Amino acid sequence: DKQHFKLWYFQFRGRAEPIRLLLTCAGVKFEDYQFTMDQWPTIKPTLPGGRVPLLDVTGPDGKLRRYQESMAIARLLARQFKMMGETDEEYYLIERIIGECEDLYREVYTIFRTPQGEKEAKIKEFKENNGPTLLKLVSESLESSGGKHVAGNRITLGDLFLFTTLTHVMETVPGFLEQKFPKLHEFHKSLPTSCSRLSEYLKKRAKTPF
Ligand SMILES: N[C@@H](CCC(=O)N[C@@H](CSSC[C@H](NC(=O)CC[C@H](N)C(=O)O)C(=O)NCC(=O)O)C(=O)NCC(=O)O)C(=O)O
Ligand SMILES: [Br-]
Ligand SMILES: [Br-]
Ligand SMILES: [Br-]
Ligand SMILES: [Br-]
Repeated sequence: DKQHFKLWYFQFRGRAEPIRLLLTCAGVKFEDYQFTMDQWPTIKPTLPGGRVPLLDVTGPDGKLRRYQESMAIARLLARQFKMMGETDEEYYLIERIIGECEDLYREVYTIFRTPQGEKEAKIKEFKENNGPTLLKLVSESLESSGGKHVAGNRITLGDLFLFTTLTHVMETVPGFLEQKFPKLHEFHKSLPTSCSRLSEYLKKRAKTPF
C-alpha cells in the first residue's frame, strides 16, 4: 500500500537508460520491464502513443499516472530527486550538456542503424566532422564546471545523460573518445566512483547492442 515505479522498454539501453540510471542513483527501487521484439506487437496497441519508454507511477495516493517521452520523464524525476540543479545556473549547465548530448546521441544512433556495408563511411564522417565539433563542446562544457560533474559537486541528470551518451560513443566509434577526448573518457571511467549504486548496477546489467 505505497508507491511503485514500472518502466516499460525494449531490451536495450537506448532512450530508457537515463531513466534507469536516475532511479538507481536516487536509491529508488523500480520494476524494469524489458520486453522482447516478439512481444512488442501485442504490447504496442495498449500503450498511449504506441511508443516506449513509458513510466507508470503509482502514487502515494494509490493512483496510476503513465508518463511518456524519455527525457521529459527523466527531468520530472530529476526535479523530484533534487538532481536537476540547485540554482538557475546549475539548471542551465545541465540543460547545456543535455542539448549537446542529444545531438551526439542522434549521430551515434544513426550509425548503429546503418547496415554493416555503409557503416564505416558514416563512422569516418563522424570522426572527421560532427564528432569532434560536438565532443569539443561537451569537453568544454564539462571543463568549465571542473571536470568531475556537469553542475554542482554532486550527481545530476546532466552527469547521467552525459555518461549514457559517452557509452554510446565508446561502443559505436571504438578508441576515438579514448584517443581524441581523454578528459571525457576519464569522466566516463570515474563517474561510478560518485554513485556506487551505479557501479553495482553497471556490473550486473545485461549486455545489449545499444
Ligand atoms: N523521443 C522519444 C522517442 C521514443 C521512441 O522513438 N521509441 C521507440 C524506440 S527507440 S528507436 C528511435 C525511433 N525509431 C523507431 O522506433 C524505429 C522505427 C519503427 N520501429 C518502425 O517500424 O518504423 C525514432 O526514430 N524516434 C524519434 C523519431 O520518431 O523521430 C519505439 O517505441 N518504437 C516502437 C514503435 O514505434 O513501434 C523518447 O525519447 O521517448
Ligand atoms: Br548507454
Ligand atoms: Br550507460
Ligand atoms: Br582515433
Ligand atoms: Br577532452
